Amino acid sequence: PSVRQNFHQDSEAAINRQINLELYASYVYLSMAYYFDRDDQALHNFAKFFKNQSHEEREHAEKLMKVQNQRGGRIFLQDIKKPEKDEWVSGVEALESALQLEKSVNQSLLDLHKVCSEHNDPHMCDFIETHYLDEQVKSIKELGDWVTNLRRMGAPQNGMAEYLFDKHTLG
Amino acid sequence: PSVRQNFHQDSEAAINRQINLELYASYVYLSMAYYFDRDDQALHNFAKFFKNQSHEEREHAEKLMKVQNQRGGRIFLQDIKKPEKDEWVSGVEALESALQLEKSVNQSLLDLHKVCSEHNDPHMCDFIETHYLDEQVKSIKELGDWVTNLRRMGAPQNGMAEYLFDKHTLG
Amino acid sequence: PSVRQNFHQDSEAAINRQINLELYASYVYLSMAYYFDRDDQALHNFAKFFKNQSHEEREHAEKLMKVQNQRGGRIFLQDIKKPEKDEWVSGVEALESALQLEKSVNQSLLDLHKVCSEHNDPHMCDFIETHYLDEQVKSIKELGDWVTNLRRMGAPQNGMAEYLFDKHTLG
Amino acid sequence: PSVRQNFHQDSEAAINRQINLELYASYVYLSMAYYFDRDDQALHNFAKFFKNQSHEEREHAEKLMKVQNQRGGRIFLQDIKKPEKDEWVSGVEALESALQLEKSVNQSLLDLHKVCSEHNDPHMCDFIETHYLDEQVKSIKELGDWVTNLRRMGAPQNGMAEYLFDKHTLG
Amino acid sequence: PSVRQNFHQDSEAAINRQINLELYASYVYLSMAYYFDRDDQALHNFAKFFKNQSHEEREHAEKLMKVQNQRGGRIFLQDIKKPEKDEWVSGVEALESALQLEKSVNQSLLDLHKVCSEHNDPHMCDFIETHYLDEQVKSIKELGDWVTNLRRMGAPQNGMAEYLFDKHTLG
Amino acid sequence: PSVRQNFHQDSEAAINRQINLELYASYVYLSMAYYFDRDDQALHNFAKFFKNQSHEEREHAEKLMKVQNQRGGRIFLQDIKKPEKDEWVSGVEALESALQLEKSVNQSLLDLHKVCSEHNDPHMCDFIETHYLDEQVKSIKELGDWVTNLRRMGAPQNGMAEYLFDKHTLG
Ligand SMILES: [Fe+3]
Ligand SMILES: [Fe+3]
Ligand SMILES: [Fe+3]
Ligand SMILES: [Fe+3]
Ligand SMILES: [Fe+3]
Ligand SMILES: [Fe+3]
Repeated sequence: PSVRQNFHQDSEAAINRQINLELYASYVYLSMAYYFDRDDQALHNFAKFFKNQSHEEREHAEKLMKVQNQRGGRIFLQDIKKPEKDEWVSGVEALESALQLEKSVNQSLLDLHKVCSEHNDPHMCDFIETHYLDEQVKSIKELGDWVTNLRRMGAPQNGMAEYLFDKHTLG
Repeated sequence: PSVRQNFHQDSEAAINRQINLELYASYVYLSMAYYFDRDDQALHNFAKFFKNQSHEEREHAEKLMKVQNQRGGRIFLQDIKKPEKDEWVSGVEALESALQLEKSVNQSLLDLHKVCSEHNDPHMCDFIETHYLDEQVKSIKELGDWVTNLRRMGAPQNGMAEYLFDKHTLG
Repeated sequence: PSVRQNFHQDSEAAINRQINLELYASYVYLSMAYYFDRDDQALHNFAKFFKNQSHEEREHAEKLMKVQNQRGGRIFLQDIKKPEKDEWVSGVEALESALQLEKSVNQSLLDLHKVCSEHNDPHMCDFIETHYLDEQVKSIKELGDWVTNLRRMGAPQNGMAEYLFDKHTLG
Repeated sequence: PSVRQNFHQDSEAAINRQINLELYASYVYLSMAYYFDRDDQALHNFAKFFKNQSHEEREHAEKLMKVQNQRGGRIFLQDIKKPEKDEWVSGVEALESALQLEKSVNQSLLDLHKVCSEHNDPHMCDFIETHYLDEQVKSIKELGDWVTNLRRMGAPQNGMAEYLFDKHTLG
Repeated sequence: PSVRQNFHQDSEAAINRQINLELYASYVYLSMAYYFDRDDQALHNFAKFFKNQSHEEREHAEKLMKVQNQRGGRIFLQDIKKPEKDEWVSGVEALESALQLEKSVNQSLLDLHKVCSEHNDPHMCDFIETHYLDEQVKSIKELGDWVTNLRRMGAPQNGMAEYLFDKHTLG
Repeated sequence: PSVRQNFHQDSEAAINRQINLELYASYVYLSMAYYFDRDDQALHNFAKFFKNQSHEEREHAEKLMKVQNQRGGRIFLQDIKKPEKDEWVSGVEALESALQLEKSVNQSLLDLHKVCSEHNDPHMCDFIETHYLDEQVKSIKELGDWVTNLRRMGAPQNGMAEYLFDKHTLG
């Protein structure tokens, strides 16, 4: 591509991996959203939070697709794997699962940053710094905050805990 | 589920298939969108059309996920398969590929309607009629309209055809 | 200077080189702008694009002049060399020339980043990342997009191509 | 902490040092503010500038306290040492003292950046770049500008110099 | 100072002690604020209350610095001692600690009033009465109210107590 | 060119010389602007005046480029020579240097008018009269006014002179 400059095939390949992972995260969140939409779960603010997380992960993916094209890389999409579970058990356990997902995505972003840093690609390094790393830190901190509150309230055994958390923190 | 009533396992299973197909269509459209975002394609109104189609297919999927829960069915997600191509060749050829996709989705919707009709599920039949069948017919007609105009202008060999179509019809 | 801190003479010297290069780019763009203002060219939206690029390159230069003073460096201006051509031949060929200019400026910015990175000057590295690197990537991608469209339309031999591109993309 | 990821104890410890230093700077500025509030000094725009600097340094500290918690570090506060002087002698001499303070804070920030850079913590590196390094450069440049103007006017011996500077530059 | 009138060195010295104590209180509150900002505490309305208390104590200090200068006294700042704890254990226990702090500050204010009263300084006596004594009484009463409610709800053992108190009373 | 009429090659050549001179003046003013932006000069209203003069000289150049094309002449750009100095010593001395520059530009404009007048080109004569000659006279008078005020105040030896002039006349 006549636009390609200082853009290594390792960086290009790692961006394609990150694209698939962000789409994967979007899919996990979509699953969690409609799990709490079930009539036997019915925590609709949990559902709404997870649904919005799904749309945001989808935007995360598209911005990587955009920068791949901007730099002259070539997008190669892969299957979006179905999530590990069909049922997420409880509100606090879904959030704990989400925390592990965000930490895995974060580690993959840090690995992506290392690849671009090794190939002296400061455009990509700051693109990741600007658009992903602090977003990830904030998302992880928030999930940690929420898991702490839920567990301290006795969730999931305390049947009032996730109901009230859904009303107060998630509204 | 205590909400489940007049809802057959065949209908439930066919809804889960339709959910995956709508997500698949969303993924095909996402691929087409960023294909025309490439610096060696650069038909950004084609890209914008396909990007919006992707978001709409995603909404189509979520509404089926919603009605599955409303009726007491249980959502089972599957892998979202990557599209058949990585490159869609040209604007007119992508639209012709999109036309075949919409017709496949339409046939799967008609097959879904037949299943629900066989099990005398009028709620599901009218849900499909109201929210999907006319949308599908309109989408197919529109793609047919556009392919006709592009081919009559000589696309893709006429290099001016997709450029002007992108400016006039897709703006 | 009592403000100077962690600011190496290599970085200072490379900033002065970048200042002259940005001014040079401004001058090339000014030349291209009034070339298409000629009565025997008369692509006034090409002219207007290039004129605005010239003013923007001038701002790029002034921001480097500002950061040189902020860090306690000392500005040393050099001749602004006249462009390589007096005539840019055609709209598509001027844009292809502009693409090569932006890539040269981009490489000089990346070289500047490497100098500041070697001397562990994170203020300058992020100043370049924040204000120049993504701007450069976007400018290169845009020029690539436009050259692709023009050449696919047959420019410059197709006399309708640059006229219509001037009306649709450059208006 | 379940949020902690890629966060080294050296970085954590250096953040705690920076927190105390920013609070220290806030305290120095508070001292300078009410020094010029004295009836035998009575340069109230100097006082107002220094008072606002004190509040800003306090915000600088709190943002480091925030990022320490975001990353799962643990805040350890230390005594805020009283400033080196009780009396700052004159407007120009206080600003010269402030310049040395900002340069010391700047060097501690650069040392903090080096620690995080050594441990490949790009989140912290860009957090420092985004929120502190350019702020520091601008603050140092401004103090340098002002000291130059005051000394050229003959401050503090010229009794009119700090009075007029207080009215024109500090209003 | 030519402004000094009816202003005893004992009063001056006691004002300097009160200044340091108000700054100390500000520092204790800052510590409490970011303690509940921890991911393993995450009572953000507790954090926000304590953060605002910290800013208010800082204003309390500055108003004493102002009246010291107004009367011709001379400000002598001392170290701001770090708080007694790094961790405040729980919401109710932090508020109980805050109650003891406010009572200590209140007793120091009453001792300050006695000094000024002994030296027949009615300006200072009414300055303390107007700006500090009723503020202190209201702050103590409020903390007492809140501790009563928390303990009656079973805090900290009842994991729901501080969560709901944070939502209802502290929002 | 089919638009060329009553337009002599001497006039055309002299316009190209004037274009380069106006760009040269723009460059001198840019140098002066960031000279007073130095931390050891820091007369920011001098800097702002000179910066605006630079942009205006650039407009002067572009209007000559425009009229060259309007008349069917052909623009030939030359190197923009760096200014004679890197440092302009003081505010009053920079303005005295600017005065000599404006007088040189004025003489070149008068010489240009004589060329066009000799070739009986009344369009060009009135274009110069309308757009340049009175602007030049006003700019020279203003610089003369300012140098008179600065020198009468004792600039540059009187350190208060340029500071106050920067605040009163240049704000
Ligand atoms: Fe993400
Ligand atoms: Fe669909
Ligand atoms: Fe540039
Ligand atoms: Fe600071
Ligand atoms: Fe207080
Ligand atoms: Fe001029």
